[PDB]
Amino acid sequence: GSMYLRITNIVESSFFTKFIIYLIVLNGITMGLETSKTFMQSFGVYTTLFKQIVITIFTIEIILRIYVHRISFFKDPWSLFDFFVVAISLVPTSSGFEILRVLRVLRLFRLVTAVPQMRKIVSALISVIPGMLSVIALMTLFFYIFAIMATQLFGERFPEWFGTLGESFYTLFQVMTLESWSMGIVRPLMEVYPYAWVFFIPFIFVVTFVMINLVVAIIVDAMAILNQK
Amino acid sequence: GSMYLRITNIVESSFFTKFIIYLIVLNGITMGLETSKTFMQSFGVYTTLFKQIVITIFTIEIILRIYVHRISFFKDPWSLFDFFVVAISLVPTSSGFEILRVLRVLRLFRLVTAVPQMRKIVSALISVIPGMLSVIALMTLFFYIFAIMATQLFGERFPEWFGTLGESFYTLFQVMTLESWSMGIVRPLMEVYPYAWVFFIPFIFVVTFVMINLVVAIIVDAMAILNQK
Amino acid sequence: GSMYLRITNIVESSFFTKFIIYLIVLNGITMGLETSKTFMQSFGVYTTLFKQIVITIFTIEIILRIYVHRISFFKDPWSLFDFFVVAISLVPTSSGFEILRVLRVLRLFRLVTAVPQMRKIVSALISVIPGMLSVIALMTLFFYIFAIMATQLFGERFPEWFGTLGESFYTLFQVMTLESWSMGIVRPLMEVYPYAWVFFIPFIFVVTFVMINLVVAIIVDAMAILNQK
Amino acid sequence: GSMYLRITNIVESSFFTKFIIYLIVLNGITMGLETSKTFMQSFGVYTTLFKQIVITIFTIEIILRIYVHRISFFKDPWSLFDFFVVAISLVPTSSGFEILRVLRVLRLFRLVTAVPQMRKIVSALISVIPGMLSVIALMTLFFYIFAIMATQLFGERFPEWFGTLGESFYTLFQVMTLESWSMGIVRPLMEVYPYAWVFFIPFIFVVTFVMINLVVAIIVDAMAILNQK
Ligand SMILES: CCCCCCCCCCCCO[C@@H]1O[C@H](CO)[C@@H](O[C@H]2O[C@H](CO)[C@@H](O)[C@H](O)[C@H]2O)[C@H](O)[C@H]1O
Ligand SMILES: CCCCCCCCCCCCO[C@@H]1O[C@H](CO)[C@@H](O[C@H]2O[C@H](CO)[C@@H](O)[C@H](O)[C@H]2O)[C@H](O)[C@H]1O
Ligand SMILES: CCCCCCCCCCCCO[C@@H]1O[C@H](CO)[C@@H](O[C@H]2O[C@H](CO)[C@@H](O)[C@H](O)[C@H]2O)[C@H](O)[C@H]1O
Ligand SMILES: CCCCCCCCCCCCO[C@@H]1O[C@H](CO)[C@@H](O[C@H]2O[C@H](CO)[C@@H](O)[C@H](O)[C@H]2O)[C@H](O)[C@H]1O
Ligand SMILES: [Ca+2]
Repeated sequence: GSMYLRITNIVESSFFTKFIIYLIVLNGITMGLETSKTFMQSFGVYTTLFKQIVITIFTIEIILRIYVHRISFFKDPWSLFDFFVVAISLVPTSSGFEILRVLRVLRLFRLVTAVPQMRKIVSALISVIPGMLSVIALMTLFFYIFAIMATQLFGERFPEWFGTLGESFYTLFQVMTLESWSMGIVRPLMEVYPYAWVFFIPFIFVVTFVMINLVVAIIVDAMAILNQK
Repeated sequence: GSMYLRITNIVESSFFTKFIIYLIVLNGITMGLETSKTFMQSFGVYTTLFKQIVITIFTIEIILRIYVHRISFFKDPWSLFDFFVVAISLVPTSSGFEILRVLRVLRLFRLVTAVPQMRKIVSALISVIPGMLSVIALMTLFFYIFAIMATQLFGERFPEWFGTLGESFYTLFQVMTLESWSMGIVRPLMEVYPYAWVFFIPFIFVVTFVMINLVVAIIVDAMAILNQK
Repeated sequence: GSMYLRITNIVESSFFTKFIIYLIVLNGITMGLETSKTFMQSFGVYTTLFKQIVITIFTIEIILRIYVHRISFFKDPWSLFDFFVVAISLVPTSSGFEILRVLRVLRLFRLVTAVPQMRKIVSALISVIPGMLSVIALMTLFFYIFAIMATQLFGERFPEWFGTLGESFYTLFQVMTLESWSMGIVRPLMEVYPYAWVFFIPFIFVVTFVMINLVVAIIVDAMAILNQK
Repeated sequence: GSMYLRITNIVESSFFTKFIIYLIVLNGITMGLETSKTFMQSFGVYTTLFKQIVITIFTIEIILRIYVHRISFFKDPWSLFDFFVVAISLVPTSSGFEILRVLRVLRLFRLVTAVPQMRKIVSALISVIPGMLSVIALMTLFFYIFAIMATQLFGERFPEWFGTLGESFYTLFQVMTLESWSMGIVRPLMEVYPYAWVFFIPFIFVVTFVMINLVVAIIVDAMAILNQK
């Protein structure tokens, strides 16, 4: 169309995409100030008014660029994200949870979508994630199995830490991060169950070894790429 | 045999091995629910009945596939494991410790045996372990030597941490993981023995250095393999 | 000039640059003793007298070598540093903050400027920093976004940790370092907000993954250099 | 000599060196039991008698093999070690400190000297240490500079942590290991000095970055060796 091409050379234009990047950064400062109580008592109104100005601007633009690109728009990871955070954003406050108001703050991630240098590095990081899946598999299972013995051994006498399969899952996640694993968990346990270290000193070893391998794994696969290039 | 070949094309068949993978996952959910007290009051019976249905199914199948494969079955790492967790499983409750009931939960690791993609990655992880043996050697010795001085210096005045060669071994294992090493151990010690940091700041250095090397070691040996391939 | 060349073969001479390296090390021992209260009661005077002897010596030499090298001197990173720590040093005590007196202690970093082997390794370390910028970018943004939800969710009931966008930034920096993240932060939170782990167990994962990549990233880029050499 | 060659084919013989490896392991078990109080009340005598049997055996053998090898013996790292732990060992108890009795326990490291596979890996680990010297240099200096400001800023109001240049050095060593750096140090400080995070959040960054580089450094230098081989 003699206009469909005038609409595309608008949307696909630099100024338009660079414009909503200046409207991203102007909004991220606003979210920053809006947490201030002092700022909110004075400049609260402008702000909440400013916040409606943008959301129609984006719904304008999410409408424009979904028209420009029709059904291709919907098989794009970045675009779908922009659709699903604007959508999230459009449903208003005091309806349902208000946790959605705090989730609205995800729309800042658009700056990663809109900025190419940023979508590059995010594609790097995600490019890594298929290779580690089998380890994440094995690993999840391993946690599962130990959550179950740990509950079965300790949940009745240590209910804050092991009375639930999830309570155990969590504590175990923490012990893996080595976070007060001894003085705060294993050591308190050996006051009652004195051979508790048999369960944890092995558990630490396996998940640390598995981690070390997971990482050497990334570093070797990052290397097949260099020699191949 | 005109049947030994009908028994092999059963056992070695996809549906049969994929069948006991669906009987693995159905059992792992059951172990999950069985930790719940609510679930156990209602659906306890079905469950404990379900648990006997499987164990005869596996002892059926561990019998079948030990017949199909005779004495080869017994020099296979995965198969031996399946024999030794089913065996563990067959001895019943309220005999000996009941810690064996919690050890029964190891039979979930069959999912790593039955799933090829999973036995692949487990063979990777174990493939690594010969190379690090000399470091694990040196390392064990080093811990040993320090357990002995640490007991000899601190066990009489700090018996929860150093009165035993093992008590020391453990605390030292913990200090290596940097887990409250200072605010919870070395610092409390310098209230009595003020030059205790002479023992620990060196000890941290050596075991951290040895670890860093152990890891660079894995990463270099993972590299001889790439250029060789 | 028949003297400009006699001034250059002084400044650019070994003995002159090696001289102010012996005047660096003599001064760093002095700063060391000067923290002692005993030393300061006796040898305080000599010392504070000694400290004025050097600062005129350096302002002598910073004047000489800025003359020898005119405006080239001012586009050199090491030289500019030497200018800006001597300058810092020249403004005296009891004027403004006295935090500048503690900042005077930065002039020890001249030993890294004056010693080539040392400016080599510092140029290595800084040589690394362009490549990680996009990750430091993404990363800063990510922290920002979570500071804002974390304040919005927890600052009213946990003001020491989340009542400020910065208070949150800090706590979050700490949680990233895994430092009492559970027993000291997330666990205290679940006494009031029981699904707080939904915010933190994801947050730990993302920033740990991003870190692992940041590091594998350094190691791969250090490798393009070897094959290229 | 018609005997100097009979003395060398003794010392240099397998059985002789393998003999004192069985006398090493028999002694290391003895040190292990000797920490037990029960064992020492019964079998104490045998033991302390056993301990004199070996020390003359080694002084026999350290005499033999210093004769076999004359002055070459004294420029060998492993041999010198064996001389200097036996020497340490020969001076008896209740003279000077008794800390030397606990230092006698170092003679177990002979097992690393006597076992080739073990002296191999120890030579690997030490082979690494020249390359990191410039970083250990820079690093020591950096710690030094911060010890001095940290004392100058905090030692008067926090004397257990910063009243000494060494007290500071230690605390700083601990903060580097991230060990309760926040909840136990920086956080307690901001109750008095509220912009203390300006000193520590930078300090953590620099020493973590320097560490990451130190390690990528080992991994790259371990790689020049592979392509060169
Ligand atoms: C952008 C999308 C991101 C999707 C994220 C995908 C999840 C990836 C899982 C990686 C994170 C696992 O979570 C984290 O793993 C590290 C591995 O460094 C482990 O952490 C522990 O062991 C490793 C051993 O290698 C050490 O490096 C680390 O210092 C220690 O704390 C813990 O298990 C946990 O802190
Ligand atoms: C599937 C079978 C598995 C068999 C397991 C074989 C055991 C292998 C030993 C490796 C585990 C040693 O146990 C663990 O080692 C790590 C090394 O990362 C050390 O951990 C500490 O030092 C290292 C330095 O490299 C850091 O990476 C780590 O963050 C820190 O906590 C501790 O010593 C201990 O937490
Ligand atoms: C000389 C000038 C220096 C300029 C400094 C530039 C800043 C560079 C940023 C690197 C430092 C980031 O700060 C530090 O990052 C490490 C990454 O190891 C993270 O630390 C955590 O995760 C990583 C996972 O890789 C683990 O290695 C580490 O043991 C764990 O504590 C934390 O986020 C923080 O402790
Ligand atoms: C056999 C002789 C041995 C001689 C020993 C020579 C000393 C070598 C110095 C290396 C040890 C430095 O001491 C240790 O360094 C590690 C680096 O992993 C740092 O540790 C911290 O930062 C690093 C970042 O890389 C992380 O890997 C680590 O999990 C974290 O705790 C600390 O600074 C200290 O725990
Ligand atoms: Ca900790």
